[PDB]
Amino acid sequence: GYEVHHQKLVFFAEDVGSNKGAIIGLMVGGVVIA
Amino acid sequence: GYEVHHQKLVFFAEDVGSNKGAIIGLMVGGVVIA
Amino acid sequence: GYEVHHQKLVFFAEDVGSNKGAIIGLMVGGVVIA
Amino acid sequence: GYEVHHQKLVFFAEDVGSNKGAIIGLMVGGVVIA
Amino acid sequence: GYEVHHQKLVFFAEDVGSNKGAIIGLMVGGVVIA
Amino acid sequence: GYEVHHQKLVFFAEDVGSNKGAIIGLMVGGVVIA
Repeated sequence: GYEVHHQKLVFFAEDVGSNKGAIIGLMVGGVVIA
Repeated sequence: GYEVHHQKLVFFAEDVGSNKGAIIGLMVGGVVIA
Repeated sequence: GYEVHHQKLVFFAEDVGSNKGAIIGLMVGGVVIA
Repeated sequence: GYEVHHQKLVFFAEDVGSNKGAIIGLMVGGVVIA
Repeated sequence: GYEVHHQKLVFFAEDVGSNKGAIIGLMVGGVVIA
Repeated sequence: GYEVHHQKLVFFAEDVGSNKGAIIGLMVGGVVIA
């Protein structure tokens, strides 16, 4: 008998403002210029 | 007997404002210019 | 009998402001220029 | 002056045979039973 | 002047055979039973 | 003047056979039972 619950995963937990660049949460491969 | 529940995954948990760039949550391959 | 719960994983727990570069949370492979 | 080219991303580069389960390349959310 | 090229990212570079379980390349969130 | 090229990232470079469990390459969050 097992029980897994209430795990929680966040990437940004605060409002982003006035961005002008490249804000990515998860990136597999690929290039970013900024 | 198993039981998995109430897992939770967020990428942005705060309102975004005045953006001018590239805000991506998950990106597989691909280029980004900003 | 096991019980795993309430684990929590954050990448940014504070609002980002006035960004102009490359803010990435998790990056597998891939290049970044900034 | 920038130049990005010839990036390449593969998920399975070899022929699959005699499958009987769940072969997924990329999965966001969602459950899999097999 | 920059130049990024010929990056390469693979997940499985060998043919899979006689599978009976759950073969996933990339999985964000979500449960897997096997 | 910069030059980045020919980077290479593999997860499985050998054919998988007779699997019966959960073979994942990259997993963000989420549970696995096997």
